Amino acid sequence: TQLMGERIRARRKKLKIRQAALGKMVGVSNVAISQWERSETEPNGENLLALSKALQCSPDYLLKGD
Amino acid sequence: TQLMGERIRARRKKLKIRQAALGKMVGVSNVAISQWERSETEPNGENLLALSKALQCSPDYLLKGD
DNA sequence: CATTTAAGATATCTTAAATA
DNA sequence: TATTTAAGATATCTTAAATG
Repeated sequence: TQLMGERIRARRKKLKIRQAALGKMVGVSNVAISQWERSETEPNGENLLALSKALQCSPDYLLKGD
Repeated sequence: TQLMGERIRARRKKLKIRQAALGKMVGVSNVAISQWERSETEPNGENLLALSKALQCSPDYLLKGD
């Protein structure tokens, strides 16, 4: 029952960086990162790809795990 | 420069399928496909990944090309 | 100080009508 | 009849305020 938001936060925690720092890498605000982690919203196409690169994983892993 | 929508339409033409057929494959309406092709909107995260699979290419190719 | 909540503008969809 | 346009619901973002 793992949500994409939980995978996003776990990968950020692995990097040990703040939401604002991850936001800067992706091109969005720290608030957008927070909304994605809490599963309030999901990243759009371009942001999902940028986020996957910053977190060093595939977009599929974030979307549905593995 | 070439827009993502143009790469989407060209790729669809290659597979020889109608917009409605691609929509069924991705899980959206034929109108959504029309909007992406004309650059009226861009696919969201889940939809871009499903679209890349239906068109047999990477999300990166659709987004930025070569 | 990092994050979440609040308020608000634009983006992304759906269905019905219009167009080629 | 394939695709585009129009209207409208709601998702995805923004910056400021509040909370931990």
